[PDB]
Amino acid sequence: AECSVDIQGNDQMQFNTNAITVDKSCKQFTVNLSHPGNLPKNVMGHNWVLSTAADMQGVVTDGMASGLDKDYLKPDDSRVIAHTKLIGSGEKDSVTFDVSKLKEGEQYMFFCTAPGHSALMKGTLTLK
Amino acid sequence: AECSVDIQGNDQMQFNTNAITVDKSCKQFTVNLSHPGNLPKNVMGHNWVLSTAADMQGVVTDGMASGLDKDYLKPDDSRVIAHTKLIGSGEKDSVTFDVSKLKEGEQYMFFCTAPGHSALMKGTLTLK
Ligand SMILES: [Cu+2]
Ligand SMILES: [Cu+2]
Repeated sequence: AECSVDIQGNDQMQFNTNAITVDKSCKQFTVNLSHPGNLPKNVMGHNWVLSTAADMQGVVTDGMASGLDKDYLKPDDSRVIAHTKLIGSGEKDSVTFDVSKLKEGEQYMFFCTAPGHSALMKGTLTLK
Repeated sequence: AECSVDIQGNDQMQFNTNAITVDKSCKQFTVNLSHPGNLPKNVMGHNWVLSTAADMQGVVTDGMASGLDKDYLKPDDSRVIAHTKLIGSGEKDSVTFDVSKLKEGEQYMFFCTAPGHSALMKGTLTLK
């Protein structure tokens, strides 16, 4: 609906969509992170980070060397715009960020940071 | 088959099984690693590593820290009783090993070492 998305993350390492379209009719955009499945955090754990595709891998790498204890995300990451916290199945989590934080025509991509989940748990965030 | 498992590494981190048996009536065993799935090595690579349940941790670990140009295994890993290579989309590779390396009543474990894969990609080797 209006200024929020209902995004999923399953047991298959599948986000529900690779497409997030953020209208300019906004100042705040919310991400409704959900996880159907029956797998715990330490197994099929998901998250949601935002950043320039340029920096993506920076997040990923750093995220990786920071453990589950740091939500597979370096403490205070200047590349991380928005970001949720890791979540297991039947769990939930939201994040809000300022639409003004996203500069016109730049590469925006979303993705889980849990080791080797990056790959196919990715997306493009388009500022409409 | 006899001696013999063909295991399956698909795309959604699911090795076909969770248990492999190695009858005592063998000096040597042989494992068939297929790879159903359109996804490249670097993306969703698979292997087959064998060790006590005791070293697993150390092996998933050191492995991870070693890179796709080292099939996420640590050169000459003494903990590793036998391993295949890391296979891309549809690729194939086998391992053949001396069953006499195995001591009954020990907990043996098989698994992939690709970053956050052993989560789901692990199982049981039973010297029957
Ligand atoms: Cu994930
Ligand atoms: Cu694997």
